[PDB]
Amino acid sequence: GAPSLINSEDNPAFPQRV
Repeated sequence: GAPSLINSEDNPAFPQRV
């Protein structure tokens, strides 16, 4: 849910951190 190096939201387009 927040822009990040860590894509722990598993967004398929833009890396987003949970």
